[PDB]
Amino acid sequence: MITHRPRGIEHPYARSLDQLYPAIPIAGQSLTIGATTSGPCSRMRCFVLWPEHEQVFDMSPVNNGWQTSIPHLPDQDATYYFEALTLDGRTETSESFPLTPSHWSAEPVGHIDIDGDRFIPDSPLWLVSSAGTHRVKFALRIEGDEHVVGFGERYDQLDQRGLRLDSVVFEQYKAQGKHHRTYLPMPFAQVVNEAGRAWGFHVETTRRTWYDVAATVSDRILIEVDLGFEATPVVRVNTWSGSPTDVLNGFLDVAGRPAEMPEWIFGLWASGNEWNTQSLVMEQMDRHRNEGIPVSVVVIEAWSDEEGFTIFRDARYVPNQGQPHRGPDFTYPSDGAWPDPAGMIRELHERGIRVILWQIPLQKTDDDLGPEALAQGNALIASGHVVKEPDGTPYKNRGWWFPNALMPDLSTEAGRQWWTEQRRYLVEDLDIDGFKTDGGEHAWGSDLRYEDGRRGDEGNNLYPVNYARAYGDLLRSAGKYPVTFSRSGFTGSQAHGLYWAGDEDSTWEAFRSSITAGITAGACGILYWGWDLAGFSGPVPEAELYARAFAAATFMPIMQYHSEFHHHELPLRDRTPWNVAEQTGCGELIDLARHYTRVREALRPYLVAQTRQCLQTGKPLMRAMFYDHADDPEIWAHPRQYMLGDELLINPVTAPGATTWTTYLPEGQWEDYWSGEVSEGGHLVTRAVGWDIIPVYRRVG
Ligand SMILES: [Ca+2]
Ligand SMILES: [Ca+2]
Ligand SMILES: [Ca+2]
Ligand SMILES: [Ca+2]
Ligand SMILES: [Ca+2]
Ligand SMILES: [Ca+2]
Repeated sequence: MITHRPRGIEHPYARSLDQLYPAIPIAGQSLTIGATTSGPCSRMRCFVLWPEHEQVFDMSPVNNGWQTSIPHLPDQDATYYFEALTLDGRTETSESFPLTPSHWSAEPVGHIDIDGDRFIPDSPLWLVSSAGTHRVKFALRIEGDEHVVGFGERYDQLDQRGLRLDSVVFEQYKAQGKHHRTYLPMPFAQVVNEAGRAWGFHVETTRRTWYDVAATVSDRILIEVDLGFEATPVVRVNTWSGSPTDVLNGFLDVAGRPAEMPEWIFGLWASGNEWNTQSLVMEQMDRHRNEGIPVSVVVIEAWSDEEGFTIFRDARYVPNQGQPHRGPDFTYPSDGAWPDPAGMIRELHERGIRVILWQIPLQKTDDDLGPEALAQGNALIASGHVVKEPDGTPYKNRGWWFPNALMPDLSTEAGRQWWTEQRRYLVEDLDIDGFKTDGGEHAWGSDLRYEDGRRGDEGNNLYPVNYARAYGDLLRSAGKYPVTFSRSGFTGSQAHGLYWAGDEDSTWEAFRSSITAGITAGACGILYWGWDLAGFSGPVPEAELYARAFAAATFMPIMQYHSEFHHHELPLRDRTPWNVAEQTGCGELIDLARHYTRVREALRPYLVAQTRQCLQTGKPLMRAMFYDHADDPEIWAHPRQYMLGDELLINPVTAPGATTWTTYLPEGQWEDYWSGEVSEGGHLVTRAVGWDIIPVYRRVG
């Protein structure tokens, strides 16, 4: 048969072979039409039936894909279908499809609800067709000396002026900066002038938005907003003006504010994907203690049966028909991977170490799953708490990873409770302290259905927020702090846990991007941010990168090292200070880790006090220079320096081979953190940078 889906697979940055391009066709522009056949064919034609006449396009094979294209789409409603000739001589015919071309209209088709003096009253254009209103474009005025920071966590640069981007939740495996994508976008930005005054805007939607930040038109920010699948709309844009902090507070009052967290989150976080047994985890905790490099948190990723992510590997039990288990249902074999996980957690707590387990908002369904995982999947479907396709069948994951897995519907309270109740015993009986809520970007399709009533056009970006919220609610209900550790998010994520910068290679450029990611995230209200120090993918980072990264991480909200799965092959890829030292031949790394972890400990009373102030003032912890020094234009030339709370200025050494590093100090007096040497602000200072130094300056109070 012939397959054609006008919107295709709905990958946000890629087209499939069986769709229209653009998906919402526009009169006057080219339209590419694609289709696939299940079997091999010799010919394939596309018939387009306009009101007054017909047209036949003889399609060409592409890479069983077929394609044709119309150079200049006429502004008329039509009908189209495909016809193929199979190799054995059969004529195959598709269903009929509608083609309602849109055009941009300056009529008051809808209303943009917005205040402030930057909105250009005549700029609104509505993309309309006989079928509805699909998107809207409007413009905001920007002045010559203005800088634009926001749109969530960004990996390319601090100031987004001169760039074109969008806000859509997406999984970009590595090189996020190079591709200009992110796991945690937000349709919001603050605009700051060189006199220190600011304004900001928030498009109040969870649908996709695009931004042309004075890239095409030098004095205009062009904003494009998706209006969704059920196409007289009202688009609400919140605005604020005042100091940079007033603008961020305005947004947080609508989005939500960071939650309170326990002190233990500020110690060193240890993690390694290949720690897949109780002995492997404990071997590393024993080495931390033996080397005098204390950890406060251990994250275990490869802890479960790798099928349902609900039960420790090798645990024995009477299987369930998809209902939740309790602590006592499990017997752990002494020769197994986890002989006494309760005992591990108990011993680690006595040593002052908390435990965090990995999760994914997906339920595998494939070929070789055991009866427990298949049952758990069928009970999920049967409960009805699953994201569904338009036809009411369960949504099957369209990504290459976890192919065809189901997605729990975490949009309603009942849905969240059904998924998290399966994990309650981990918190209540085994006593774990939190979860690494990885993923959340798997929902593609504007016509998916959620139990909250929203369709995919709205629910897909909202998904990671609901996901983090679900686990935070579980933890709260079990008497604990809502410590979730996530990578994806959207507006509203501010109120749900902690965040890390995602997956990257062990490179200098990635280190530079990570800094930008943290600062830009802080600027959108993501307070508790961390990253995989020195990168988690590929061969271990060279000694110098590890050293510089470890030092930088020491002066960031969440200090954490992690390593990617590598099939337990040689050589060992853990990002432990000892493994990196072994592999690189640089013994000093262990002393450096000791040195900075000692500094981290001495810094914990400061981090705790500054976090209290951040919650009261609304300011970030990992803080861009403009929050406190916006009346000083020179800050913009040093976008990778940042404040850590009110008192410390941090400037990570991000180049290989540097023996000195230059830092720009704003007005006031500054004190060298390591030597006590006092410098006068308002100029550049050069600091010698042996590996046991990262330029840090404290305001003289
Ligand atoms: Ca108008
Ligand atoms: Ca049972
Ligand atoms: Ca004991
Ligand atoms: Ca992962
Ligand atoms: Ca590499
Ligand atoms: Ca308060």
